Amino acid sequence: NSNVVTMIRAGSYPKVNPTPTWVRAIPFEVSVQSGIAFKVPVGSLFSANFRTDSFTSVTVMSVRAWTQLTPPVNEYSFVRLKPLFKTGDSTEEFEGRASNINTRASVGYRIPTNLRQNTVAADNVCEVRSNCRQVALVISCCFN
Amino acid sequence: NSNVVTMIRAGSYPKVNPTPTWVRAIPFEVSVQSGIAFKVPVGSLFSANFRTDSFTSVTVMSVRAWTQLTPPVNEYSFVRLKPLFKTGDSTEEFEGRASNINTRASVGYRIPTNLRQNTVAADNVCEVRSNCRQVALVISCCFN
Amino acid sequence: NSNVVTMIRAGSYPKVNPTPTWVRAIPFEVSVQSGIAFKVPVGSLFSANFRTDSFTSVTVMSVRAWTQLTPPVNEYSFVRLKPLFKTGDSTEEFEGRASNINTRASVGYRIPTNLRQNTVAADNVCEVRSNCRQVALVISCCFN
Amino acid sequence: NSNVVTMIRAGSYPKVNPTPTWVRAIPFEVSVQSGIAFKVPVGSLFSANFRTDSFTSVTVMSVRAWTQLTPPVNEYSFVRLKPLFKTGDSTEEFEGRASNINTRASVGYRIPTNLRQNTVAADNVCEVRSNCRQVALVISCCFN
Amino acid sequence: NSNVVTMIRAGSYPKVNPTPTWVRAIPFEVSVQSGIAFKVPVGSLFSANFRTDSFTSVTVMSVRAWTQLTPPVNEYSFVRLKPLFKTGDSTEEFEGRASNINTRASVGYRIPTNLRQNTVAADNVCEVRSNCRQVALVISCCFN
Amino acid sequence: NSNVVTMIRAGSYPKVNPTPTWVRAIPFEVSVQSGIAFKVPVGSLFSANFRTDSFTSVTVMSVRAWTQLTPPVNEYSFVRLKPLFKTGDSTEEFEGRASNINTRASVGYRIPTNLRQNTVAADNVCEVRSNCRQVALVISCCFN
Amino acid sequence: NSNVVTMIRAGSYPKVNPTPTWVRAIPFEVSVQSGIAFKVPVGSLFSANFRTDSFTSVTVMSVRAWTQLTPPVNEYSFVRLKPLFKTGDSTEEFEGRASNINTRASVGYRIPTNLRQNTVAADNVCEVRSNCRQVALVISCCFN
RNA sequence: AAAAAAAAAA
RNA sequence: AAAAAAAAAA
RNA sequence: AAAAAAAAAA
RNA sequence: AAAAAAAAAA
RNA sequence: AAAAAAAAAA
RNA sequence: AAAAAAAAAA
RNA sequence: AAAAAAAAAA
RNA sequence: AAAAAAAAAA
RNA sequence: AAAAAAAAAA
RNA sequence: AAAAAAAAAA
RNA sequence: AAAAAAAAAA
RNA sequence: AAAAAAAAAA
RNA sequence: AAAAAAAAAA
RNA sequence: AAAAAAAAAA
Ligand SMILES: [Mg+2]
Ligand SMILES: [Mg+2]
Repeated sequence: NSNVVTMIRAGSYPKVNPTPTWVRAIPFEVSVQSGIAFKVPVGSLFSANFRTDSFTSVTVMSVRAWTQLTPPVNEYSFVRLKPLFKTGDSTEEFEGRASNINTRASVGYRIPTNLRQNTVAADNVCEVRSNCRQVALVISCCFN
Repeated sequence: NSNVVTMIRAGSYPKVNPTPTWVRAIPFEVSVQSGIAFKVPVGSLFSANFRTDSFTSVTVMSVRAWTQLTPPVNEYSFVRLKPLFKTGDSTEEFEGRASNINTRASVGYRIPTNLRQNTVAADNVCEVRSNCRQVALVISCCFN
Repeated sequence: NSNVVTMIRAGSYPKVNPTPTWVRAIPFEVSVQSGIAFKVPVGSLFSANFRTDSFTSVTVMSVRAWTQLTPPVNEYSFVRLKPLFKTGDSTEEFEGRASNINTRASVGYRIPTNLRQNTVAADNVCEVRSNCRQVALVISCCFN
Repeated sequence: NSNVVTMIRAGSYPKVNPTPTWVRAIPFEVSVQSGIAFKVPVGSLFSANFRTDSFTSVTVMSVRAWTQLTPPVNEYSFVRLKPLFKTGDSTEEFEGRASNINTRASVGYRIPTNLRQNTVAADNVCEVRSNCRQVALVISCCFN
Repeated sequence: NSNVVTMIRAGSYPKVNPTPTWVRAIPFEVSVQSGIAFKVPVGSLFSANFRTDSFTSVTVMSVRAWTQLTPPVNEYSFVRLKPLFKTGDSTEEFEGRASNINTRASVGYRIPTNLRQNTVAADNVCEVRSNCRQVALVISCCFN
Repeated sequence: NSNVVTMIRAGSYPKVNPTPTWVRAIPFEVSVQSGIAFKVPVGSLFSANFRTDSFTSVTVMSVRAWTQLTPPVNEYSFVRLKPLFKTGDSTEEFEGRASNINTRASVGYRIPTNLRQNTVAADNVCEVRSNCRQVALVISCCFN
Repeated sequence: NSNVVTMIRAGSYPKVNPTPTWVRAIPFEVSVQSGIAFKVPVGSLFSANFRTDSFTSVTVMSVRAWTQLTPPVNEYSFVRLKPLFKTGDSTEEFEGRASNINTRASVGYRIPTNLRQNTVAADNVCEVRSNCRQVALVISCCFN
């Protein structure tokens, strides 16, 4: 290969964009209480911690969740996800349960193309329920 | 295609990274005086304006430059680029000139693999000379 | 096969080198405190314990890390690695988490060719964060 | 073939560079004392005697060395090279010896792509040891 | 690829040359007056500005010229080149004209093998005529 | 190729070994008196000078020897090797002689698989005889 | 190839001609007034400036014309050609116009074989009309 | 893709 | 169409 | 690549 | 039939 | 196109 | 085996 | 790769 | 090009 | 025969 | 017919 | 990849 | 191996 | 099965 | 015969 700087025969000034889109998998945790659904805000996704504080919208493609602390004594971990949408909330309760008490429960869902519109900080993604006091989510999305 | 949300049969918690790398083409302008070289600082590349303020290092791959204002009366535009490196500056003066007085001059250079190390804000990329008072650069790079 | 000593018809004196290079995977442990990053010194790699005390430089190729003690009560193990470089530090935080509370978390990263320069004892390799009080690293490197 | 001047149908003004790079094999000699290593300075490569006084940086690719005067009485010539690098010196001692007392000893080494960064006059290339009072080097390098 | 220094099994001392030849495209400008031919001296090619001040001879292969300033009001740029040779000057007047008043005129000629002998500083390359006050030349040549 | 750090999806903790074996060609010299056999100790192979002071055992595979100083006036160099073994010494006297007085003599022998057991510092490898006052050995061996 | 003079085994005296024909493209300019056709004389083609002053006849094959100075304010350039012939003039008015105000207009016409007879200095080639005050012609022709 | 100069390689 | 970064997939 | 003009060649 | 110069062409 | 003499070459 | 110089040949 | 001398083998 | 040791990989 | 750099080319 | 040791060979 | 229920399609 | 985002390329 | 380092080989 | 959703399967 070349071991020195070489000239590029540049042409006309190109189309440019200083502030592009970004396809991402974002990991974060939420605290959950027993018997109570937690609504996960979209605003969690915009943070210097993810390099995404310059965005104000996001298109969510899929949501996966894992229990993140141990379950109560005698119990296996479970997590349930209910999709929320601005045009009308769902009533599905997708659920995963652990089969070893020492292991995480997990589940996810995919958002179909027809429901991939933008959401902003004040919108919610899903409701989470669990017997564990924290849940770890990884959300696949398109910042724009 | 699917018109409804569907379940994903998630497995174990994956490897994650909240703060990934990003391959980018960054456009910005510098002011240049007649007969005087301008050293372009790497710090120009870290800005909320580019969504890159969370990074502190960058690996530069190539540099292209265009004149960005009109040249002096009677003259065609020119731009020259001299590569700078922390391990030893170059003395190449890659140059482009316009062939129509109403058109931009342009030139660029590629940095070979052996010289693609990180640079930080206090480092310089290149020296620019021109007969035009501003130069527009587009720098291809890897933020990390 | 031959069962006795046999003659070799040696020729001219060959090129020799009493002190060659060595490609290695080196295992060692570091102690980590909660909430605090630990900077792993390159100096840890030069030791009679690894037969490497005669080297003064090393080129690191990849870094893998495991948690080495159990996590706090109710938690799963995690480990994070942030690459460090003399020419500019990274801000990636590569992370692994366990999915069974009794199991190690692990993660690693590879160093690309353009960043494989020598490091010496006073340099650092990476920052480690964990909720476990010890982390076991295995570093693939070329002593020279 | 053509025996007269002929027209060239020139187009637009091309990209140009008055001060290009140059790939070279540079021959020079150093004086060496018995039992003492000599550090070879990079500055030796920049000289009007090689047409290279306009350069301030160089990328070294390989180093070859020969003994250049006769050895001490009763001895065969030897030469040893230890590579030096700004990011961390090596401890290899690549060695050639003569097999006829009237013949030069020689040896060399190649620098891998990952270590081919620029050096400047104040940097050193390698350490040389020999039982002969002069060593002849040929250095393959890229002036830039 | 190799990431460390490796040995080269050098043989006999090679043929060497500290002061090699160099094939180059040299860009420079000359000032031209209206109605008057400017003889371009070969001495313009030997300069620290081109890294060629150590040469005293050169073999010219081809000459290209562009107008470098705007033409007089109402006119299109033109440039003419007449080849000069120590053994007998030519009377060809190779000519380019612009077809857009804002654009450079250009033309060139090639010297055939039978006329490619050395020239020294006091020799002349060609005569230039133009309606523009500066002409930019690019000369392809073999310094020796 | 990749120009940035990338994640490695590490699994379970691997099998490791901080203190591996090493296959080597070790060069060293012994001083020899006329008419007198010199017994070469295995202990010569364990030294910081070869990076092998952390080993206590070695399996020798082959032995090569060259005369290292000039022979007596009027003579050609010779070297003889007699293999020695803890289970029973040999009486072979493998011998090389020079055919030019200015040139080294050389010879070697290979140890068959059935005799490749470990040796320690107090063991001897071979006896050397020569008309030259130093002999250079290169021993191919497996440190363990 | 041969590097010395060699013999030619010449035969009988050949047919010869001291004054041959010559196929040429001749460039010259004419001044034109607004609203008035200029008749281009064939005599313009016979000149020491073209090396053609020894001819008294020419066979014209084709005529091309370009405007040679800028057009009036607000206008695009145009040029029209009307072919003239000793046996009877044409009334074709072949016309080109510029599509950029800064650019030359051009047009040309070809003379068919049946009309390619000789012309002399007193004959006319074509009529030119333009809104520009000079027109540049290039005439392809056979001097005889 | 082919050619010249410098460098390197089997 | 191939290469690299992030993403997702069989 | 083909054609005209001048040269040269087998 | 191939080369070189000047022209012209797809 | 082959042979001899001088040169050069892979 | 190919090329240049000189010779000779079909 | 093949031949001789000593040994072993299917 | 094949075999050993260490490293890495699908 | 392939790779780098400087030049030239279809 | 293949292998080890010693010698010789292309 | 095949099968059952609901929906749709050529 | 295929698809999407940013990058670079023939 | 492929690559790097050290070793050995035809 | 192919596509979506719920179930079952190798
Ligand atoms: Mg000799
Ligand atoms: Mg225009």
